Amino acid sequence: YKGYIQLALRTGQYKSINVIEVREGELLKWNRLTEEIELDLDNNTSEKVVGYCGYFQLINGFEKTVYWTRKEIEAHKQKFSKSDFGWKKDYDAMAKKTVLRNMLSKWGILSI
Amino acid sequence: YKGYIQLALRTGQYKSINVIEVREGELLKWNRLTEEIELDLDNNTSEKVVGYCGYFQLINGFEKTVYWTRKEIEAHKQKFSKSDFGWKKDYDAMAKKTVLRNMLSKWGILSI
Amino acid sequence: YKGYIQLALRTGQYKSINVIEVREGELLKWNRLTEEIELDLDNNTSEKVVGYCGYFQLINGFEKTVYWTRKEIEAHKQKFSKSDFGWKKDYDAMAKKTVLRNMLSKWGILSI
Amino acid sequence: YKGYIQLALRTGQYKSINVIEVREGELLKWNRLTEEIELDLDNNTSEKVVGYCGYFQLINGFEKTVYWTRKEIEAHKQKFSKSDFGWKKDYDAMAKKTVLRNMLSKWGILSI
Amino acid sequence: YKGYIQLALRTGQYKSINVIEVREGELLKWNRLTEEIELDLDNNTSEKVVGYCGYFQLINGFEKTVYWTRKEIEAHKQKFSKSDFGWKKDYDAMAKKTVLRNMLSKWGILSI
Amino acid sequence: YKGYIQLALRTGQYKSINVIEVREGELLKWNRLTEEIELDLDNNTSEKVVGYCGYFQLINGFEKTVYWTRKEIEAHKQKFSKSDFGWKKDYDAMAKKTVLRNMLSKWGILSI
Amino acid sequence: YKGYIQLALRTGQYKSINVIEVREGELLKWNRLTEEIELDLDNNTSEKVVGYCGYFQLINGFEKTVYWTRKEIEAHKQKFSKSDFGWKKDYDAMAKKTVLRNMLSKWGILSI
Amino acid sequence: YKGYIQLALRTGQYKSINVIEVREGELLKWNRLTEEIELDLDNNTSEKVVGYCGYFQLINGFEKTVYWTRKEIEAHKQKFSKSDFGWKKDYDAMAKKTVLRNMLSKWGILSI
Repeated sequence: YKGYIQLALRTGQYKSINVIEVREGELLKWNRLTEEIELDLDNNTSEKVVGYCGYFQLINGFEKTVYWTRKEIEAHKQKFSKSDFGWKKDYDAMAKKTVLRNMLSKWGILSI
Repeated sequence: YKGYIQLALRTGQYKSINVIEVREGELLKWNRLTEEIELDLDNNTSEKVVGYCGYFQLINGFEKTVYWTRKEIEAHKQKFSKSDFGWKKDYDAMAKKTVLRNMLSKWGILSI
Repeated sequence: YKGYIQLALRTGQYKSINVIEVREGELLKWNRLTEEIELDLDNNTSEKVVGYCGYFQLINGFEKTVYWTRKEIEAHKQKFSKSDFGWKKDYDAMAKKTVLRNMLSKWGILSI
Repeated sequence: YKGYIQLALRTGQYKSINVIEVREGELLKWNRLTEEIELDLDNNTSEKVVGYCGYFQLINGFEKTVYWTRKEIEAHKQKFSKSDFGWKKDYDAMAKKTVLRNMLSKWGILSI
Repeated sequence: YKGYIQLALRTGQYKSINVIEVREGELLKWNRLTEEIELDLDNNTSEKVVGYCGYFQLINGFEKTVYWTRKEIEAHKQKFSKSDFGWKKDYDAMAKKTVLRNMLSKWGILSI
Repeated sequence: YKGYIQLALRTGQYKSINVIEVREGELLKWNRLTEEIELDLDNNTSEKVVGYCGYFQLINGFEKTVYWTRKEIEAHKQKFSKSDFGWKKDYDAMAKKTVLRNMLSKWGILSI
Repeated sequence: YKGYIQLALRTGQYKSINVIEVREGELLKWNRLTEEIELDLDNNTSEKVVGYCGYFQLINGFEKTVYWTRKEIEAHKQKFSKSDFGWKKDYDAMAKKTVLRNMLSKWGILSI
Repeated sequence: YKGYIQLALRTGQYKSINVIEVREGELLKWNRLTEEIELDLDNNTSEKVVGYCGYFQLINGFEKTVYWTRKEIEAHKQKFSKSDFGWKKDYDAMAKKTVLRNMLSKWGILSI
């Protein structure tokens, strides 16, 4: 993936990129059609995360939002992944790296 | 198709683009004349997709919606497609790429 | 025609445009004076198209409907068209492109 | 005339406009006082047109009907028109353009 | 007068308006008290007009009829009009415009 | 008075209204009790008017007739009117407007 | 009283109503039993009114006549009326309005 | 009683109805068998009424006369009436209303 981030930095036409995790009872409602999402901070009771989100905006004003839950990531690990040694040590880091690599791959522009 | 996406990004006058899949018992009703579509989320029982949809809106306020079902895609694969090795591995990805290439081709503006 | 679509997009005062085909036993009744048309979906028995229709609405609320049958298109191809190589490969695409070019030409506004 | 259509489109308070030709044995009866007209379709025997008609309705519900025959148009061409090169090539297009320009002129509202 | 027509259109509570000319041997009998008028079409021999008429009906069902002859118009031109350059070019158009302006003025409702 | 006519039009329950002038040797006999009046047209010799009349009929069949002569109008101008600049320019128009305002006032129904 | 006239108009079953004043030396003889009254016009010498009369006839043929003199009206003003500011300005209008209100009240039919 | 008058008006087959009071030294002679009554007007000296009378005639020519004196009305008030507050304010109005109600009741035809 580090090659993908290297190419993204060498491209030099992006403005901002961010990936975060949304924990139980944090957001209000998400739309899968118009990409409408709203979130309220410091109002929560649990300590277990429920999903992941990512926001990427370019210098020309174009923006993109992606949101995933546990069902898709478990389906992906059970049909594509073939390693399990790192899954016991941590649960989120490899999920984040997969999210980044896919979002950079199928939408992101690459330059050499 | 990646050339088409490259040209679309280099054009730099679009605002948002999205392509999704609509699964059984998700939308309410679709109009083929006025492009009127409404969808209700998290209310569904099955696990088999039934159609595909796409929404593309420009920076000037112009928007366009496209919706396809299985009949048109199977007709297209039986009259135009000549390869079948990838159809057994996955069923949706190539359908999505065909949808994108056609929608970019016959409506989308291109620049060099 | 692609120049006409390019000029239409560069104009930037339209709201929605659509062109479709009406197949046998689909619509109910059409008025050629008040442009009154009503259509009932998923109630049909045949597989042969009978006409073409187009709806174009602007951002100011103005709308326009056009509907053509096979008689006018065959008269047009027999008095104006001088090529026949593409007519055997497909039957509808060039009819649609002629409909678009005429409707953009004699009503549509153009800007440079 | 194209300037008149441009001003009409830039006005942005109209709803629908249409101009057609009525051919022999098509309509039933026309009233010149109350603007009462009724027409029956697909019941005709000849192939020679006999008159022209136009219907224009605004967004506020106001509507207007105009109907002309060959006598008025021949009187107009013999007292006002000074050119004849285009009359041999076609017979109806310039009659339609005169109908549009007059109806837009003496009733239609114009804005700058 | 065009200002009067502009105000009438901007009012937006009228239904139909018409002004015509009645030529010799066209109508049957007219009543100046109950506004009873009846006319028979395509039964006439002369080619010289004898009077003018106007019918104006609102959206609420109210209707009004006005009919004038040559005596009143010649009295009006000889006591009020002060120009004669346009009278030789045409005879009816200015009579019609005076009829419209008076009927809009003394009965018609105006809004700003 | 124009406000009175505006209110009358906005009321929307009237059927017909008319005000005319009766000139010397025109009517036959008038009744002030049963409102019986009969008039014969195109049989007259003089050119000086002698009285004014008005007929107003509603949509429910109710009708009303009013007839005035010069004595009442001269008494009214000498006891109520305080202006004389317009009396020399014309003699009938202000008499008609007074007739309309009084008849609308003391019988006519008003709505807001 | 205007409410009484409003209710009378909204009733919509009357045919004609009239109230007049009879001046000295105008009528011939009046009967208080059979309501027989006869009057001769344009034969009079004085200029002082002596009484008031009213005729009201329905659509079904029923008619009613009422006639009053100065004695009854002065008795009524001295036993019922409590205001005198308007009596000096005019003498007849309030007498007429009292006649109308009483005749509408004790005979007239009212509807809501 | 107003209900009785309402029903009488809704019946719509009457022609004339009248009720009056006969004062001392007014009539000549009355017959209780053949209903023969004759009265001479404007020949009287007193100012105290002595009786009441009523005449009612239909559209078919049928007529009826009723005449009452003070003896019958005082007998009726002393055997039937149970209220006395209104008798001091006026003496005749309630007598008239009783006459009307009885005459409408025992002879008059009623319809619903």
